[PDB]
Amino acid sequence: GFLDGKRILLTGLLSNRSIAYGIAKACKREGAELAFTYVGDRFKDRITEFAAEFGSELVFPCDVADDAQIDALFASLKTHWDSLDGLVHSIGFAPREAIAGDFLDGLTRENFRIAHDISAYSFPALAKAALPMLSDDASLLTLSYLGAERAIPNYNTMGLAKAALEASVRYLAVSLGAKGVRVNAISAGPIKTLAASGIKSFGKILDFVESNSPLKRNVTIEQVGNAGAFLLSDLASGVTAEVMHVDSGFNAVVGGM
Amino acid sequence: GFLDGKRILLTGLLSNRSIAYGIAKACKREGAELAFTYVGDRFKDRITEFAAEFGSELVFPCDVADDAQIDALFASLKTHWDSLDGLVHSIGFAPREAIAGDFLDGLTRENFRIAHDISAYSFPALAKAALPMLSDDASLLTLSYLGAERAIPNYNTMGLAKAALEASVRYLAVSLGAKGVRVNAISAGPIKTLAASGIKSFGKILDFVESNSPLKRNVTIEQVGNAGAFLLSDLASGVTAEVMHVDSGFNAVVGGM
Amino acid sequence: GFLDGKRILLTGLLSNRSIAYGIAKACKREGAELAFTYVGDRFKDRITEFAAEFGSELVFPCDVADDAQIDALFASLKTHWDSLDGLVHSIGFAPREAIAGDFLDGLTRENFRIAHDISAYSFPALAKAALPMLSDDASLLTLSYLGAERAIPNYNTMGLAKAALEASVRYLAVSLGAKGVRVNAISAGPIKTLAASGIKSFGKILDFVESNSPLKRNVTIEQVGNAGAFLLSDLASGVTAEVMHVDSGFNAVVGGM
Amino acid sequence: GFLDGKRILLTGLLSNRSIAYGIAKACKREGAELAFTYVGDRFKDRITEFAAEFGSELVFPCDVADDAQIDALFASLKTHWDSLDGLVHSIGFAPREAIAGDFLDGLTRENFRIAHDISAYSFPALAKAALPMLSDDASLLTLSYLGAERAIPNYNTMGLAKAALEASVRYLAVSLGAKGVRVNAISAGPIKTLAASGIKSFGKILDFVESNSPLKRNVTIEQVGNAGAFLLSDLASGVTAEVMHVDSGFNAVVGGM
Ligand SMILES: NC(=O)c1ccc[n+]([C@@H]2O[C@H](COP(=O)([O-])OP(=O)(O)OC[C@H]3O[C@@H](n4cnc5c(N)ncnc54)[C@H](O)[C@@H]3O)[C@@H](O)[C@H]2O)c1
Ligand SMILES: NC(=O)c1ccc[n+]([C@@H]2O[C@H](COP(=O)([O-])OP(=O)(O)OC[C@H]3O[C@@H](n4cnc5c(N)ncnc54)[C@H](O)[C@@H]3O)[C@@H](O)[C@H]2O)c1
Ligand SMILES: NC(=O)c1ccc[n+]([C@@H]2O[C@H](COP(=O)([O-])OP(=O)(O)OC[C@H]3O[C@@H](n4cnc5c(N)ncnc54)[C@H](O)[C@@H]3O)[C@@H](O)[C@H]2O)c1
Ligand SMILES: NC(=O)c1ccc[n+]([C@@H]2O[C@H](COP(=O)([O-])OP(=O)(O)OC[C@H]3O[C@@H](n4cnc5c(N)ncnc54)[C@H](O)[C@@H]3O)[C@@H](O)[C@H]2O)c1
Ligand SMILES: CCc1cc(O)c(Oc2ccccc2F)cc1F
Ligand SMILES: CCc1cc(O)c(Oc2ccccc2F)cc1F
Ligand SMILES: CCc1cc(O)c(Oc2ccccc2F)cc1F
Ligand SMILES: CCc1cc(O)c(Oc2ccccc2F)cc1F
Repeated sequence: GFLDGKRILLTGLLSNRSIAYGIAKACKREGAELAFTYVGDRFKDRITEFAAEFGSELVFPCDVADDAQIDALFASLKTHWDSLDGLVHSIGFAPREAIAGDFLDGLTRENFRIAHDISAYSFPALAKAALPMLSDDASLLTLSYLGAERAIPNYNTMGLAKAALEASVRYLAVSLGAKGVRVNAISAGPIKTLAASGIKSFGKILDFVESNSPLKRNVTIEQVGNAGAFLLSDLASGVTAEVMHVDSGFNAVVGGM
Repeated sequence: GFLDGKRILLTGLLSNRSIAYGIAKACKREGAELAFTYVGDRFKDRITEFAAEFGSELVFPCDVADDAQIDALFASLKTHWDSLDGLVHSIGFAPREAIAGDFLDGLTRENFRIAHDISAYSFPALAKAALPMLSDDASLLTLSYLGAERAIPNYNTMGLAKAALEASVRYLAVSLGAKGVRVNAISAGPIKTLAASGIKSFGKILDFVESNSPLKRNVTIEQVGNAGAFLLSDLASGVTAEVMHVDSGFNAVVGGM
Repeated sequence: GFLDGKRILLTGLLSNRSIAYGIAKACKREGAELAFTYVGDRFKDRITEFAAEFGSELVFPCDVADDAQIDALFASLKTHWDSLDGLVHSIGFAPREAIAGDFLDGLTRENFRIAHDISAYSFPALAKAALPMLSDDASLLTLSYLGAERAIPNYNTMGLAKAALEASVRYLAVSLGAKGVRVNAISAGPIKTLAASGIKSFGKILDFVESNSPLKRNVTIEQVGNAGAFLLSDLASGVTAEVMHVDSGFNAVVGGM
Repeated sequence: GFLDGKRILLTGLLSNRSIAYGIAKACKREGAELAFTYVGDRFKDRITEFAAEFGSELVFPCDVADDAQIDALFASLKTHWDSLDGLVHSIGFAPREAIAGDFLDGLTRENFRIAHDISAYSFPALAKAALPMLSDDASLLTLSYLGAERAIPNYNTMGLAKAALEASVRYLAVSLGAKGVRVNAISAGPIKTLAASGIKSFGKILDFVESNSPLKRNVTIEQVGNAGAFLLSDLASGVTAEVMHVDSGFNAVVGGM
């Protein structure tokens, strides 16, 4: 495949519905070697089995809230991999009151801090910690949502963070770019995942996108996965600092009328 | 003038070079009543001199890092003003290492937290605390920079925060729009202010903009001030969720070639 | 007012619902001297009556399809006005089939050509023709629609033209900028005007914007007029190459959910 | 490869430097069957030599200025291929004066017409003529330049056309999307090609992008080609109405400082 011999580290794999699972599925198909992260202990078993499904024994704990676990992630990884060809940042979090109802009702300094700490900052943080072992033509990838560009109901505080996230894509790309490293994001359309359940009217978003997107259909983790594998590969060696929409074209229209 | 009888609260006035001072001059010229904030105690005297310069006795302390000072700002203001017609958010801060040199060099979890806390969160925080006394056609205004939209050298962590800020503009507009309140931003060009001294090689950006911007000239706080007065006034009652470029058109070109 | 002594030529005044009529009124209110254009002979009486309402006798024919009338427009104006301080391009046209139903169904080489000829080329065409008598800090203004940025139902071929138009703003601004001239556009929200009747299901868009826009209301030509007057004035001297949304914030959200 | 059994029609292949050659080059590698177009007779021999290099005998004349040749193109193709899985629009033209020096100096109603006729209209025009034989999951691709988004020196009238083109991408995606067809564009960075020679100071742009783009390097037709092959394949079935930047990240920075 077009990722032969590339070693890629995936975060955010939580279930077989997770976006990170779809990307994983595609990277494996195209010849990648995979390593995974998890947060919390009880999940050690499930992720090790996910890793086993993809022919990997390489699983590491990493709660991006802790500086210690981040540094420790790549110290451990260096003992297995001399270098890293790809990193996928598929992580997001917000206190549910901060992603439900009115934007201001759930706005607190503490909810703001956490959403940005976990959903935005953690990406260049992981980039910084991996830099000592990144290959010369490595590729970093994160996941964003249209909610950064425009105000979407219920997304609220999470839209602020993703705007910061998409900005870090551009700044990371400049910083790591001279070395030949690429940094991009996929702005995925709505997909039913564990995190999605935290969004109050998620079901309303799904039907609307299915109805109004140019392709008249929602996206799948297979579609996001192929797009991700592409950006992680040398096929996209001319592409960096990009926010690519894989949302059946929804971002480019005004639907509902 | 076109702000007659409008009561506007101004933050971020620190010197006669500050952007908030330019807006203040224009608002007063157009007939507004002004109130000002300061941070720290030692600054209590200077802002009063500036406040008197605009025919005002209304000064209140507000370090937007402290939840308490924010709430007290509008409780104290409420004893003087029945309602609030305009709010100007002219606040910015980042640890200087986070706005100097390489993006990752100055990237630390704590630098990220602070820049976003002060430069982004503080805007909707002030909006939420002010909400009880905002008029039907009140107008909130914040200041941004092109560094949120594209990667500009040295702007670094502040670019991430400014991206969140511009996103908060949109979500604020949706939340407060139903009540009739408008929320906008000016993406201002480079102005040599106290804050400007914190961005290393600020001088090259000024030279570059003066040379390559369509109008072949940098902008002034007089110009940004007039632009602010427009947005705070009933002249712009059809304008909300907007990021207005006041940078002699620089954002719209690829200069240097 | 803030247009004292400014001489402004307004095109596209056809009725008291026209956007150009709202702009004229705001410009007159703020102290400008006005001149108007019309297309065809029959309309000569109609515009002359409109010009009198604004204390003007300066009316000139100009069908922008004809190169001759454009050059002749500013030859005639020159005999009355030594210089021109503002020019408003409120012109648009396309065969109705090209702005009805499906995009491809109404696509013909000729429909494409005309839409772009009248709605796009005529703006920089008039700019070029006016330059010999434009003042040092003159201001050019055109009207666009969100249909340039994103695909809107039934707008179709007109969306292509508006994208060219918004591009012409940027290239014009660089071209005319060294002289000190500013060039901007207003992206107006839906307004019930004569041109509006050519957009099938215009009413559906009106209802949708009123329901989903942040301010929960459609805009008026008075709001667009004040915004236009601002951009034409020296209050906006730091503003060029800008496409400013005056649409109650509709552009910044994903409505319907 | 990942384009096995897909039949793709390529336009705009003129030399071994052409962008269309890089795409052809990638599509064949990935298992596609190719057919090509040429314009003028004199080039008939040359393109057949190219088509043979990619194992094809299918070559057809098509000057996209003539409605007749467009219709005839897909009539002839229909005799060899029952269906079409891919269409590549790699076509552009403008009078040399309209892409040289000042924007207004080279502006004529006629130069404008030609640039928009060939570089913009010709794309959805070909899409429409192909529609009767497009596969259900076929994929259309065009080439654009950053000059549509921002004002670039010397690009001038061509930037307007490319802006209309990028809009036609969005409206096409909606029109053809219900059928399952995808429409995208690649906004390519500078490539030294035959068309490139029409832009004064092409080299000045090359030097600047290599110096300021995040990857500190210009792009190649191989890189644009792989990106093109991706979008034409079912790997990007979740991607439509997209303008993908393949320019080493240049669009995302403010360079020169
Ligand atoms: N599913 C969608 O509709 C959708 C759409 C657009 C973007 N996204 C983005 O995709 C990414 C993945 O979300 P998903 O929908 O695939 O869901 P998911 O809920 O299965 O995954 C979210 C992941 O975040 C991880 N995470 C949360 N807090 C963490 C922390 N402190 N440290 C480490 N990991 C932490 C969890 O372990 C989990 O695997 C997120 O960034 C989300 O914003 C999702
Ligand atoms: N100067 C420029 O070129 C420029 C360009 C674009 C945007 N901006 C933005 O304009 C705004 C004002 O900057 P300026 O250039 O006028 O500068 P200035 O340095 O004179 O003012 C900055 C203000 O921030 C305030 N501030 C900092 N930390 C604070 C805190 N914790 N709590 C409360 N207030 C705090 C200071 O009191 C000061 O009044 C900022 O938001 C800045 O991002 C500036
Ligand atoms: N009404 C809206 O909802 C709306 C929204 C966004 C933008 N606009 C823009 O507003 C402008 C028109 O304002 P309006 O829509 O209120 O309409 P209007 O119908 O009153 O004006 C359209 C004008 O175009 C002029 N015109 C048409 N063909 C012409 C030609 N060949 N030569 C010269 N003039 C010609 C007509 O004389 C008329 O005055 C257009 O540029 C249109 O794109 C309108
Ligand atoms: N070269 C670059 O740096 C660059 C960058 C961005 C976008 N582009 C776009 O890429 C496309 C191809 O350009 P290129 O640089 O690969 O160059 P190229 O000059 O080799 O190809 C241009 C093609 O246009 C075709 N063409 C022109 N007029 C035509 C007509 N009337 N009918 C049919 N075909 C016609 C020619 O056959 C030729 O193959 C163009 O659309 C151009 O806008 C080029
Ligand atoms: C609306 C589509 C969408 C976007 C997400 O970022 C998303 O992921 C999160 C949402 C809120 C908080 C944390 C997330 F990871 C889930 C989702 F369904
Ligand atoms: C355009 C250059 C520029 C941008 C700013 O946002 C700016 O304002 C700040 C930047 C960093 C930290 C605090 C600021 F107020 C100052 C300045 F000179
Ligand atoms: C949908 C909102 C809208 C936008 C226009 O550009 C508009 O103006 C025109 C539309 C089609 C043809 C000519 C026009 F001036 C009218 C209108 F109602
Ligand atoms: C500056 C990058 C660039 C863009 C083009 O569209 C391009 O192709 C053309 C340029 C002008 C006129 C017709 C073209 F096809 C060549 C080129 F070098």
